[PDB]
Amino acid sequence: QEESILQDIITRFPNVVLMKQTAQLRAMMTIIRDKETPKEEFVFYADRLIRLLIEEALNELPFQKKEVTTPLDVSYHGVSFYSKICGVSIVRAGESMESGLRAVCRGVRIGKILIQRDETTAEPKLIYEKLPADIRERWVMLLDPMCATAGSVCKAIEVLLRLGVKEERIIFVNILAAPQGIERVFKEYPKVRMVTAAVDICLNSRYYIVPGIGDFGDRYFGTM
Amino acid sequence: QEESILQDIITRFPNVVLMKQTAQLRAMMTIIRDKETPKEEFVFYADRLIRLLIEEALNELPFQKKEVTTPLDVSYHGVSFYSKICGVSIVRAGESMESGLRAVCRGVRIGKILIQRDETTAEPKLIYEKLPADIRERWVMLLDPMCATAGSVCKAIEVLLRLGVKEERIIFVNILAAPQGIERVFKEYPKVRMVTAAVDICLNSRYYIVPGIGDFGDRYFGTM
Amino acid sequence: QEESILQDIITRFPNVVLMKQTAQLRAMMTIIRDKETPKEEFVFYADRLIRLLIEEALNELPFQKKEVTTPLDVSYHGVSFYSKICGVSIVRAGESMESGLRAVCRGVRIGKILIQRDETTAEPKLIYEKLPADIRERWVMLLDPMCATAGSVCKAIEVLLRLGVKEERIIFVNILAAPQGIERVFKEYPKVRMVTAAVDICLNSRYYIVPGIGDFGDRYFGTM
Amino acid sequence: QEESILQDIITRFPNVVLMKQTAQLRAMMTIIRDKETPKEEFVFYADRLIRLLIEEALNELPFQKKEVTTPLDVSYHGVSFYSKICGVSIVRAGESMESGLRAVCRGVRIGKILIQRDETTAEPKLIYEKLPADIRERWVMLLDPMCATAGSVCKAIEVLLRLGVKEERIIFVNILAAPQGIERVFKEYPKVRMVTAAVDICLNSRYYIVPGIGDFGDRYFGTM
Ligand SMILES: O=c1cc[nH]c(=O)[nH]1
Ligand SMILES: O=c1cc[nH]c(=O)[nH]1
Ligand SMILES: O=c1cc[nH]c(=O)[nH]1
Ligand SMILES: O=c1cc[nH]c(=O)[nH]1
Repeated sequence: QEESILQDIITRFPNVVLMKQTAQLRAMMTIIRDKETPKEEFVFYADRLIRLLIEEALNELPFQKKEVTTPLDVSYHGVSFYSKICGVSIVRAGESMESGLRAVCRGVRIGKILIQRDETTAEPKLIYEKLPADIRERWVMLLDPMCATAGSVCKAIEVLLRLGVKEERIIFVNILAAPQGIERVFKEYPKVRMVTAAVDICLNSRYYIVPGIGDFGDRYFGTM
Repeated sequence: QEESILQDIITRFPNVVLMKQTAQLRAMMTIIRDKETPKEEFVFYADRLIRLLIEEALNELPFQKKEVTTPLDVSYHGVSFYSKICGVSIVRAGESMESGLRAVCRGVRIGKILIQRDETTAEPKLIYEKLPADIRERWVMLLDPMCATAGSVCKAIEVLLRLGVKEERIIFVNILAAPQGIERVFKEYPKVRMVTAAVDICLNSRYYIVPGIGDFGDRYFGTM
Repeated sequence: QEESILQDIITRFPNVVLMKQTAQLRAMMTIIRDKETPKEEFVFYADRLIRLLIEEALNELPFQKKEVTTPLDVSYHGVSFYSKICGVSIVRAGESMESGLRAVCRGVRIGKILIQRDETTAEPKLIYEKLPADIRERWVMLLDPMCATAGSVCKAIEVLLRLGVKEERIIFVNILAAPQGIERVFKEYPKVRMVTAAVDICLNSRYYIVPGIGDFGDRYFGTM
Repeated sequence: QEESILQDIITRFPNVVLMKQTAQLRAMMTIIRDKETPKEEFVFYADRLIRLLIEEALNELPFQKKEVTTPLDVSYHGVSFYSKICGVSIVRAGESMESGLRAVCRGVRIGKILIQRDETTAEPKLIYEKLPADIRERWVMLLDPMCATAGSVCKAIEVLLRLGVKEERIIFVNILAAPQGIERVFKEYPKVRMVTAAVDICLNSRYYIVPGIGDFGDRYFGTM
């Protein structure tokens, strides 16, 4: 049951960051998981959560000590964040998250990766990709709301790596995850970071997280 | 010069609707076309322009007529749009306009179509598509910022039609066009509606619109 | 009656610009005028309309001509707005419009003016005001969704003029007017410009425009 | 020293909730604090912060327990919120927060109150107010970014109280407070909750918090 879970993975996996389980967060989660929630509502709530999620994830970056001088002509000591970053959406669901990134980071560069599992073989292949030219030089915020089998995010990381990105500079921004998924990611790429809002029980006979949220891209974009 | 072309198209193509050429619109247009514009300014201004464009476009739908009684307790005669719609973006460039549609139309279903020209052969092939199941019964707001040779959009309409959408129900939303694209669209699919913001002079050697904007998707997403 | 009324204003006051009467514009108005409209919807649509209305009025500002060079190394000739502006809202209903204004012109300075119709008489009286320092030198986007008697706005212009604002530099943005309010404004301040989206028939003994919208401020902020 | 002050506030007033001092939060405050920051920049960050702050405050509301069933047919146990709420802004600075509140609570009723400290002396006097009439029955998101002497928020509290709002039903949303201010709020109305994002060191002869931000109202509204 729930509490065990978070305890184990939080314990076993030091690079995942779970968002504070506030009442609001649960409240939001409650609406988005409800199979009865109408489309307009699902996207309103998803977007909100998502913004919180990114603000959370943003803390994962390197920063500057910075001293400022206030209007009172007095000194203040802050921080300044300096890394070159960019967002990389996993098509199609991760796209739903680009909006929020763009909301807090205006004009961020946005890479895209469409990955698909063979209809027969089940193997995940890189179908299409469009990424910044110097991505090898920046911190990447990988976006995909779901991590069931870790099948998809793993292929994505793989390709980013072949492009020259450092494993430690990738920030996997997820909304919901299964333990399996979390383990695989760390198994293959222990140096990445993962921020998430929820970890569920397990995967369905069908490979669907449970109790879960269903097909996210479907409920978000309205193609269900 | 331009007024001619404008005239010619306005005359020869009854289904196109060029938008109001205001000094505001041109001012936006000048910012977005400038090679010197920074990604942030570029996205802000395109976003704004896009909003205006979607507003224009939505006027292309069928609407009822409606009497309402006001707080002053006197009836009022207005209209109501009663059709079932959805937006269909042409990946990737058409994606920048999804935000705008969602902004005026909360929770409108978003279909996606990825068309790509064979790298040897030059032709359009449908690569990926994820659309609404009842699309055959809806009004399609097709999104694609640019219309140079009309290759993409044309392949996009074909697929839509094989699914069952009514040709006269497709509303091709565009920012910038080149006369021949318009021409081609219309030779092949005469019953579609097209709303756009600018019509440019000619295409270039590279099939780039001129004086144009450059590569829209690259400038909007930052994979410059 | 409407047309005849619209045209007459139009022919009668060269300085008033009347928003384009699109079916969408009417759809929007019908929902906001409907007595039966829920508060969340009313704000949604009101905001929707405000954005278009604001975009319209911005066309009344001055501009230079600018030729830029496209990414395709070819010149484009557009224009640019060089102009120090600011919005001034009339508390409290006009505050519902500053959002729209801040949405299109980032960090635009905003002044506020609170006027109160005296209880004995009803002579408008200035309760409070906080405006830019250098306002004498700016174009003013004066904000007030309703213009019944024009008592509030005329008083507002009065003070603006007292501070040094040039009359011809005031752009009065509004959503709904009564012919009677229009006449007073231009009779008193012939040199200002006024952009509206609708003109209604009469005013009541309670000074409510009819068929009208009811109390805007209460409807928008939810204080019925 | 901050810690000290911070922890000491924390240990002393069971009822205040400080926002988690993330590096992000400090980066934001750093920008908005620098005298050197530009108008549009100040507003962008101030707004970004405010939204986080509001999400924080919303967790002070009461919630039910709720169970729904997932699209996969397995139940989930969430927690519904369900109370009549509303925001009340202290003009003019607090109105800078209504947007934030309106962003997450669609069409939330907004009340406004404007208070002036009488020159001569210094007792704030109520200048104007417009509130829901349903208010004695609601939870109130009282908004005011700076809390120096606390003279204003206490006066607002005083009128809300007079109107019949239950003291323990008032959530005071703040950005920067001064201990002295916090102290007066609790000595006068201890049953209230206060959510802030920062606690500075001292108030000065002209009553400005230090290191502080300067005048919030005019920096955000640009009337400085
Ligand atoms: O539960 C899951 C797993 C993968 N993708 C989804 O949308 N849902
Ligand atoms: O000019 C053109 C042609 C195709 N795609 C673009 O973005 N621009
Ligand atoms: O009808 C009217 C007239 C003035 N002000 C309003 O809010 N409504
Ligand atoms: O520092 C201060 C104190 C009060 N009000 C402000 O705007 N700033």
